[PDB]
Amino acid sequence: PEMVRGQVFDVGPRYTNLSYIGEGAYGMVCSAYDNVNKVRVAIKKISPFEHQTYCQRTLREIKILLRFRHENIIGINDIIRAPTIEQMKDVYIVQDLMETDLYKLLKTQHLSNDHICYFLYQILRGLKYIHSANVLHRDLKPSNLLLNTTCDLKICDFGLARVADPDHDHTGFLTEYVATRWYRAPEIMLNSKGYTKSIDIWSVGCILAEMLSNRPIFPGKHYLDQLNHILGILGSPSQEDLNCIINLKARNYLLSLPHKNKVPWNRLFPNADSKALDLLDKMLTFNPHKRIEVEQALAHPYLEQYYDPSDEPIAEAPFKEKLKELIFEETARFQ
Ligand SMILES: COc1cc([C@@H](CO)NC(=O)[C@@H](C)N2Cc3ccc(-c4nc(NC5CCOCC5)ncc4Cl)cc3C2=O)ccn1
Repeated sequence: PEMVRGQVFDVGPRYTNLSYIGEGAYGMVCSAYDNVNKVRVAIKKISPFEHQTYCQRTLREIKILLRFRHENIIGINDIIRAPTIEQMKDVYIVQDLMETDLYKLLKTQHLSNDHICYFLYQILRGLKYIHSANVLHRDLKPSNLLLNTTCDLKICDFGLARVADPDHDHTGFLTEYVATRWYRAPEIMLNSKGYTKSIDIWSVGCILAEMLSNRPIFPGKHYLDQLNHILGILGSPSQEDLNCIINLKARNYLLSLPHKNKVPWNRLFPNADSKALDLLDKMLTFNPHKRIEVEQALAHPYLEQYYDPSDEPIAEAPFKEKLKELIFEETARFQ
């Protein structure tokens, strides 16, 4: 086989000339020369079968990315998977190679307002399509927003995505979650299972604020410190906001805090475009029924240079040893 850093990367002879890019809980990621398309690609080695939550993420992502086709959503070009079942300890998922992501971008580069308007356009354009397929990303953050050299943007990682279930969204107070903390909407910590499209809109709003200043807007250090941060900017909720929270533990927690006033966006963001902040206001709305939707955000005057509904496509149709077999069965179309 081929090798990277004391690690097998057995991607056949179709992919040669590996360069390590990175690593994490998922596994390891290289660039590799594709000898049939004659372009370097990203390949990531997912070794998920040690625990069932990772096998869920690998099946969810594979199923979604093979069904989705959209310019602002990363796809799957190949899956390299050992030709028999027992020989399958890893899945190698092959995708277009991108230069950077927005996480690394924000840590080193000031963005101009025209780059912020454009990245926001492309995130919502892709989200419009995700939501039109009745799916929720449920983990939008800068590191899941990939970029090539000309600033075209693609959303990645669909392993935490779910089908929307607005009718079964309600739950108790401080009930645990799995979207990333700085981008978790307040209702998650209070009374939401995160099964409505509005959860994504909150995270896009957080990413927008972060592009305006290069700093995370709500930089919590733990689960309940996150809501302190959100209320520190948004203020105490209104009586109407409170009364939509029927759950008494979450209602009485909020009643229990001292009054906090709304920090005006233009003092928090003095160099920001005013249309940008009006949109940010509407994406970081405390009440998720009041929160702006994706088709509405796209039609926001901030994005009027790009807004074209007819060029903003929707989906053709909306949505353990057996996970290990279903991952096997789903990835056979590449042999
Ligand atoms: C976390 O436990 C998991 C997770 C998964 C699965 C499904 O949920 N999740 C992933 O695999 C996520 C976390 N990842 C990791 C990754 C790494 C690189 C690239 C990539 N990177 C680039 N380019 C770089 C950009 C920065 O700057 C250097 C170049 N280009 C193209 C691509 Cl696909 C994409 C991904 C991606 O989607 C499955 C099982 N258990």
